[PDB]
Amino acid sequence: GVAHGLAWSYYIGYLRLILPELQARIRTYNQHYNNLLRGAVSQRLYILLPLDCGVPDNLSMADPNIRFLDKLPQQYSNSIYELLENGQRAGTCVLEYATPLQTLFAMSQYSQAGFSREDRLEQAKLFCRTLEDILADAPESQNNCRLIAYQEPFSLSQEVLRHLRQEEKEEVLE
Ligand SMILES: [Ca+2]
Repeated sequence: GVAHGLAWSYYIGYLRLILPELQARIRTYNQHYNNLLRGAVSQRLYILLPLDCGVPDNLSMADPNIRFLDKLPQQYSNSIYELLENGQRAGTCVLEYATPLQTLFAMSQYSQAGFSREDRLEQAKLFCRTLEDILADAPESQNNCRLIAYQEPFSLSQEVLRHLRQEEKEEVLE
């Protein structure tokens, strides 16, 4: 399955490289988002993994409750989103799509690949599990990346908020 190489390439070529400085980049931004308004950005990188492999070309968040707030400054392109409930801010995080799913989607439309929609879903799930396994075995790169994988029959904003609130619960325990 292609998912093994996709997961390793994404980790080795992207996640391994941004994650070390991410906590410092967010902590530095929180030295301003605190005094300006009163929120705080979560410290983990949240990666959206829609198992139907639907990734918007412009990489934006369609959900009106996932609202672009700011670009995160350098220490490349990482966006901070506000998660809304009833039009009010309920959380703030760095959020982006797992771009290797775009490759899986394109393979499923490339008939010479012999790669069906059923094959695509299996590889998307295997990509999630492989990347989760890599991240769990990783050093500092590990502890600050969370995969949000989902299948649709659903509120994406509520699913991200579930993860953010669980991150806070774990924070206040030791
Ligand atoms: Ca505590």
